[PDB]
Amino acid sequence: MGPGFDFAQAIMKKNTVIARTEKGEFTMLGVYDRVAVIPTHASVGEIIYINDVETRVLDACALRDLTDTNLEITIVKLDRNQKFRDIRHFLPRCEDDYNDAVLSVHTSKFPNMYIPVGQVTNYGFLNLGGTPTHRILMYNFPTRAGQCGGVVTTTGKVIGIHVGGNGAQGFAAMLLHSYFTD
Repeated sequence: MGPGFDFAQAIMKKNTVIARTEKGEFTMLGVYDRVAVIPTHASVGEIIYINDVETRVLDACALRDLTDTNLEITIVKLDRNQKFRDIRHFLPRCEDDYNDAVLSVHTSKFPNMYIPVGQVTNYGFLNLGGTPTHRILMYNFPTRAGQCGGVVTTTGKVIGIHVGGNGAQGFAAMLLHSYFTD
């Protein structure tokens, strides 16, 4: 409908796949080469389905901060025959608050879904499903099951992936440029 949705759509059309684990179907963001991200509660194993195709997982790392606190991001390298467009230059370098964000989802259940969530707070600490979690972003939208892995963007930045909600607020794990240096 406007330039927020334009940037979101550009990311969805080239940099997302549908990931299936034993814990469900997730929006999965591809970042560069064969490297993608997914919420850690997806419980990625040795094999994952990518757009309904059996795919070997070459590496999977559940990120934690330097205090050994959960960040709820898993970085996955996929045994895929094709690279993602490199979008690392759209990742923020530091923790921040944002205006006018969009949450975008693409699954078998919710295809081509875009939600204007508005203002995004650097919330920080969250007890997420019982697990102490850091670097959480919060938005005041009543997000539902089927949205986990959803991509949070502003115009020009890919800032996080959706990891949970409490019925009234939604929560994303930050994406930082420093997670994807090599």
